Amino acid sequence: QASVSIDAKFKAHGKKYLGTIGDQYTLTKNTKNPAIIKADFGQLTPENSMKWDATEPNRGQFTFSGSDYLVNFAQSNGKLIRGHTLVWHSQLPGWVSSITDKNTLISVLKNHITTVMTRYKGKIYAWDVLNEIFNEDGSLRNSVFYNVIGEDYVRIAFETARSVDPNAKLYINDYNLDSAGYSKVNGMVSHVKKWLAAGIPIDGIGSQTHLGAGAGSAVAGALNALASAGTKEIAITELDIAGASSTDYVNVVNACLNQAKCVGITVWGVADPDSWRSSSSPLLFDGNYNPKAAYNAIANAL
Ligand SMILES: O[C@@H]1[C@@H](O)[C@H](O[C@@H]2CO[C@@H](O[C@@H]3CO[C@@H](O)[C@H](O)[C@H]3O)[C@H](O)[C@H]2O)OC[C@H]1O
Ligand SMILES: O[C@@H]1[C@@H](O)[C@@H](O)OC[C@H]1O
Repeated sequence: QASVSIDAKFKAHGKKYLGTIGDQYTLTKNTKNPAIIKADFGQLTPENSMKWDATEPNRGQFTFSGSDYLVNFAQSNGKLIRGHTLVWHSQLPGWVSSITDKNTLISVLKNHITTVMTRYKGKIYAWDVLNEIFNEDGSLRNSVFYNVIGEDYVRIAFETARSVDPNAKLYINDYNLDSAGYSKVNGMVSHVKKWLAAGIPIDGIGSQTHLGAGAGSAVAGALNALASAGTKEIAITELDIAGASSTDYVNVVNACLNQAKCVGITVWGVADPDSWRSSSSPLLFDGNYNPKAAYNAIANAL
């Protein structure tokens, strides 16, 4: 744990949280990881326990041991929770992707959203209702949901989520929304404008922000462009930067800090060894679970 909590410092500026991710293994692999999370971050996103493959491995049969643990840990430690993720084409059981009947798929989709959301009803700050539904060019990704149900799945997902748990912020999450002008950013903005105008309950847009070195500076304008979609809020949801330079990190923190709609930042991991992009040492704590320069830089920028 670092003495100065960047979550405390971020919140000091009116932001909701500066969090990270977790699950059983990392929360218990050593003493430092859970200690870091408790002392320096104020929110948690399950790294894998709430995905479709881990919650409903078989049709109508749910497995919540993993998710229960992550939720219980966060609730027990005053950490906000972002559920992740209800509808995605990746980490999706073959039983789902094989459905060819529209109504059957809609029934399955609704039951999955309803069961998963109902279980943690009132404990989730935000839910990534839909994840990565766009092609890089801004067009809708032809996933089973899109192919079988069509664009109406977007409405179905959000409306269902909205009624099941009216207390959670409903988000659409995606990566590569890292620079204003980018095709995917334009596709996200235009589609959401249309969906909001249609009455689809989309409270926020989540920008993953999985960056390469030097891409930090463009994030500010990206956030500015996303803000034009007209959602209640937006957030940096899965932050990591190859090289983990202080400049890149401070640029990203400032990008959110200086944008009114950005409610928070979630770094995709605590320490490098546990990073899904570990070879690039993209996180704020090193292999010894000690703060890196970027962590301190961030604290000093706030
Ligand atoms: O079951 C195993 C998985 O748990 C593990 O891979 C995870 C894949 O997702 C990673 O998180 C995603 C990062 O990419 C973004 O596009 C998504 O929004 C995130 O959900 C997570 O970090 C990995 O651990 O290994 C593969 C399976 O065997
Ligand atoms: O933002 C991540 C990035 O690495 C993308 O290219 O591949 C998976 C994403 O989640």
